[PDB]
Amino acid sequence: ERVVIGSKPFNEQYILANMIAILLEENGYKAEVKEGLGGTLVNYEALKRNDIQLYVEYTGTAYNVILRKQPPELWDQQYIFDEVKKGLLEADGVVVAAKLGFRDDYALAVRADWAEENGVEKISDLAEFADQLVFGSDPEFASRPDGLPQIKKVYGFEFKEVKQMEPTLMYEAIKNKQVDVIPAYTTDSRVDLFNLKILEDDKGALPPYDAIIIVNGNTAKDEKLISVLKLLEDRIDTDTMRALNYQYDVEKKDAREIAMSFLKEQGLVK
Repeated sequence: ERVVIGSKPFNEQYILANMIAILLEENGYKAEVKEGLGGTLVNYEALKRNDIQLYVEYTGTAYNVILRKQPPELWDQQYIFDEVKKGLLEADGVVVAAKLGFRDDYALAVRADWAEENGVEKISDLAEFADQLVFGSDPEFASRPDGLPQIKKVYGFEFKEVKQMEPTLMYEAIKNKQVDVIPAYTTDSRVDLFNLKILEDDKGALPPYDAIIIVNGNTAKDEKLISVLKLLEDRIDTDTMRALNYQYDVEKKDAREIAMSFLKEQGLVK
């Protein structure tokens, strides 16, 4: 019957899940979006359970949070993709249906004037100031293996204080000085708007986060359903995701409207 689509609680997740729901519905499936079902592992366990049949995950997240693989020497796009696609399949029967075409990385962002004034443009530079800095995390970055724990492993420091909040509130919080550092999402143009400087990950702590549609094993045997999903393969580059996200967060357009209008524009619907 219905193909239920999971989502983590932020812009592109609501947009992409809705975009997949409209496509599936144009091709004769009933679809339902569970917006903001929970974080990565709540969604992944839902997926395993078949409470949802697919959602949009990221290679680095799959690699580190879901599969708990050990970080390699150097992060390599293709290596992480292949290890994720093999590891999801072999471990849980989960299938990468599609690579959407964009990357949505975690990247440490500070207020741009603050880093102008203090001579800071890499993460290893934050070491001198970390004990003075308030980190405003999204719901996951603080505790997950590739987050603050990885910053401590590689860079050797931790922050004065850590606050946790919904992902979309990070941007306001660092604009309004309630926090001083955030794990910004690189597909969020509020990084440019609010005059933040994403810092260089100079020791290569963080993996690439390439966006993928993942589908549970049983849903993936439906070859039609998979071919509908592949209509989105390499269809949204990073710039396009940023612009679509901009529409949602800044211009406050509805997620579904954004998705439908993208899909009309691409010749995929109507």
